[PDB]
Order: sequence, then structure tokens, then C-alpha cells
Amino acid sequence: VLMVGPNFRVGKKIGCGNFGELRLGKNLYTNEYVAIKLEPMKSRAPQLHLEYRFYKQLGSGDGIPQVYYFGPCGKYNAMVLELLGPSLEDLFDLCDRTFSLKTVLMIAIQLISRMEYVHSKNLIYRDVKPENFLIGRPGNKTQQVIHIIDFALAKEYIDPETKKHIPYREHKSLTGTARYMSINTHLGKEQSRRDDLEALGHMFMYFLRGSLPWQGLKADTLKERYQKIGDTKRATPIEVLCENFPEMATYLRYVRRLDFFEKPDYDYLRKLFTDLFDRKGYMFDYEYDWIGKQLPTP
Ligand SMILES: Nc1nc(Nc2ccc(S(N)(=O)=O)cc2)nn1C(=S)Nc1c(F)cccc1F
Repeated sequence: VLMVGPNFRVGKKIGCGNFGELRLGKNLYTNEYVAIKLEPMKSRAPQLHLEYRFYKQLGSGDGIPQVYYFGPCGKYNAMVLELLGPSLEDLFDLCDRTFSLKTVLMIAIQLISRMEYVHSKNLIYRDVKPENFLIGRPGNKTQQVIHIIDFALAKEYIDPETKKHIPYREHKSLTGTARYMSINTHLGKEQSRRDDLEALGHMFMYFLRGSLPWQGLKADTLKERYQKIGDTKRATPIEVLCENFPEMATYLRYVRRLDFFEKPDYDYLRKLFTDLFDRKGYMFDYEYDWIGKQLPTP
């Protein structure tokens, strides 16, 4: 009998995490399923209200989920947003944890554009991981579109007061997933646009290889674990990380060498991948590896 706002019925748990809970919802007024992200009001470290402001700042973008509502819901703050499909991580599992180059390239082309969009709205994303990239709903007009989701860790990298790029600094506690995060993120540096692009590169390599060569590093503290992973990242030449994928190596070398304040050349990066895509005789037809598989649905 729980409701969010005038018209959103809260249904079954379709997920949870440190963030709180994901529920299937229904807009009763429109007969449409929605996703309802719930954060306990009692939360130390609220991030749902921030995230809602980020989405409003992103506005309606290609591959940006629509957000319908922010408001209270029993002992939770609730954000009603577009019900999307499976994550790239869930899809990766469906596809035996390797994607074809065609798939990774279709993903990468889209995601460079997504990131560029986020960046054009003066946001850095700072939580690149396969779990935060969702296809649209099986059957929907956007099932083929890779969406970017979860802006809880985002930040305005252009200060709205000054309209200047945020300053460089270090001693930043680490933001994002260890596996994909930029080398500079490991070093406690302020993240900027480069770091989102580098994280994507890492994730692309994950998709292509099946794994990254710094997965499963154990340490006694989370700080030591992050440190070892970043050490391994620094110790692993792009040449061997991206062996057999010359354009990924080029992408990764480029993003890693970006200056803190530097506007990435997204056109260049897209073209590395679109020129590759074309040389391989791939057709951008959204025939991803997971097409014709039974996709999980709430
Ligand atoms: N907006 C949205 N739609 C969906 N769709 C979804 C969720 C679960 C499943 S399931 N239950 O694995 O089949 C399928 C599609 N998930 N979703 C969100 S916001 N997922 C999500 C996320 F992608 C990252 C962090 C927290 C979350 F709640």
C-alpha cells in the first residue's frame, strides 16, 4: 500500500545495495512501470537528493534516464525514474563474461557520447562500472540504447559560482569502483573529465578481455587494496593491457595523458572506434552479443 507522490505505487524489491533499495514501481495514472530508488531517511551520507539534482541538471539526454519524481516515501526518500533494462554487467554474465569487439565498440561509441553529454552539463560522473550502464527495457524503443545511470558520485567540475574548472587538488578519498577507476583516482587526485574516459577504457578492456589484470587483488585494508590495484594499473603497460586492440591502446594512452583541466577530444576518441568499427566491416545495427538471449526482467 506504499505510494510515492500522487501516483507511483511501490512494488517489489528489484535490487539493493549501500544506496538503499530499488523497487519496481507503477505510475498508476499512466499504466507505466517505473523504477523507484529508495534511500533510508535515517541515512548517514544521503546521496539520493544530490543525484536527483544531477539528473535535473542533465535534463533529457539521449541515454539519460528520465526522472519523474523525488519525494518522501514512508521512512525513505524516493526517486522515481525510468525503468530500464539489464546492466552491462548482467549482460556480460549472460554472454559468458566476454563481449565481441563489435559489441564493445557499439557500447564504447555510445558511452563516449554519453560521457561527453554528462561533461557538457558541467558534470563529471566518477562511477564508471558495467553495473551503471543499462540497456533500455526489453521490447521498448530504447532497448538498444546504453543508458548511464547512478549520478550519486557525480560532481560539477565547472564551479557554478566562478564558471571556472574546479581546481586541481589531491588528498581526495577514492570515488568509484576500484577495478575501473583511473590511475589518477588511485593517487587521490581530484577527478576530472579524463578520469571518466579512462575508467570507460578500463571497462572496455574488461569487456574485451573478460577480466582486468588487477582483479582479485586482496589486502588487509581497503586502502591497501586500492593501492595494490593502482600499482598494478601503473605496472601494466597499455601495450600488454590492450594487446590485440590497438585502438583501445591509443584511446587509453590518450585519456591517461590528458591534463587535469583538458577538454577531451571526444570526436577523436569516437573516430578511433568508428574507423575501427568500419575497417572490421561491422554494421552499427545494435546486434549486441546479448540479442536473442533471455534478458532478466522485474
Ligand atoms: N532505473 C533502473 N531500471 C532498472 N532496471 C532493472 C532493474 C533490475 C532488473 S533485474 N531485477 O535484474 O531483472 C532489470 C532491470 N534498474 N534501474 C536502476 S536505477 N538500477 C540501479 C543501478 F543501475 C545502479 C544502482 C542502483 C540501481 F537501483
